[PDB]
Amino acid sequence: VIRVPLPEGNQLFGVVEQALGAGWMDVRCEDGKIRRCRIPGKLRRRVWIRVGDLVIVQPWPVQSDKRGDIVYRYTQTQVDWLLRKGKITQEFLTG
RNA sequence: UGGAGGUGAUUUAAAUGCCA
Ligand SMILES: [Mg+2]
Repeated sequence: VIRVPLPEGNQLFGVVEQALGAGWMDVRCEDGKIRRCRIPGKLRRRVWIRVGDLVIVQPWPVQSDKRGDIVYRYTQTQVDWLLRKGKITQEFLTG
C-alpha cells in the first residue's frame, strides 16, 4: 500500500495554534488539553513547521496535559490524503 | 633611504542570510 507514520505505538497528532517560540510548540489536540512540544536533534535542519500545518508528534506519559515531540512533519502530498480515509476529519481544525 | 606632525577637503539612496 504505502509507508506513512500512522498512530502506531503511542503517537499523537499535532496542529498548533501559535508558537510561543524557543522550541516549545503549542498544539490544539483533540486529546482535551493544551499541549507543548519539543524537537529532537535530527529535524532542526531540513524542514519547516508553521501554524496551519498538521504533523504527527509523540508524547511522554507525564501528566497527559502538556506533552508532544516532533518525529515527522506532513507534506502537502499527505495532509489532505489523510482525509478521505477518515483517520482525521477536518472539523477539528477550524471548528 | 625611511618616518613624525598640522591644515584643508571627502559625493542621492544602499536593510537582512539553512545547516552537516
Ligand atoms: Mg549617502
